[PDB]
Amino acid sequence: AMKPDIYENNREGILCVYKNEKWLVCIKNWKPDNDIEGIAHLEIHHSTDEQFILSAGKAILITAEKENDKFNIELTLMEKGKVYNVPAECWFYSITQKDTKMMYVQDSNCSMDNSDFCDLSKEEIEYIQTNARKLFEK
Amino acid sequence: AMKPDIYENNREGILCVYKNEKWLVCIKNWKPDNDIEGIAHLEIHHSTDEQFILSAGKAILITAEKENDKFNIELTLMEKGKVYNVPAECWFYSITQKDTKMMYVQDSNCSMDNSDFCDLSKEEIEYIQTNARKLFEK
Repeated sequence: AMKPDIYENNREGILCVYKNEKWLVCIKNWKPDNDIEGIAHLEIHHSTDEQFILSAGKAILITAEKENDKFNIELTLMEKGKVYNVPAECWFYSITQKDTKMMYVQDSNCSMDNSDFCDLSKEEIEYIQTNARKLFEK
Repeated sequence: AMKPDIYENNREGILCVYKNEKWLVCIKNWKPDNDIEGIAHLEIHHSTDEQFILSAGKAILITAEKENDKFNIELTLMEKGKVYNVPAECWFYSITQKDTKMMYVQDSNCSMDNSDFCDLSKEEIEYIQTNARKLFEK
């Protein structure tokens, strides 16, 4: 009998583990631009929703809207056992710790042709750091 | 700023939480036909692969091939932090405990038009129960 395919990621950051012509599934470990000290930019997908599932450790999901040239920011502490969805055209990013692991699901057309990054300002980074420090412990 | 959509399942069995025209994401809790005592049939998807992610508790993924009228059975103890894929046309089912929670991803065309169930025989159920009892503790 055939076993299931079994996927893991022991590397920094993201490893895509399953892809077909419709969706993909990635396992994401800690990487510097998700560390509380390294938060510097948000991402946006113009053409796909994305779901996130926390597996190990703690994580916060930043979501934002861009108003003029400034972000209005929300922080959501992720809970193990829940699924989070960031709809297309919503800015987002993660804050994670060295032992954090999460999985995400999105459309398999993962060219950056249909996504973008944007830098956060200095006040925005400090604002996120101040509140995320606290939120990680709540 | 918009929050992410936040999904949970506190009910028995399966709750589909995210769907689009390509994929869906479900959260599955314990239900009797996944209990070690309740294992009675396997499932097969003819047209979709499916990925499984363990969130809480313990779980075993049964995979099988059908040879004549009997199943050749494999058991895989799931690990938190890994992703498991059951390709289309592979028989499978889960064995879970009352506090188990997992998520799964498959094609959003989830009619049973393209899937089937098949009963396990008496020897097959006893065989799975004997080995799964042990495997849950390894």
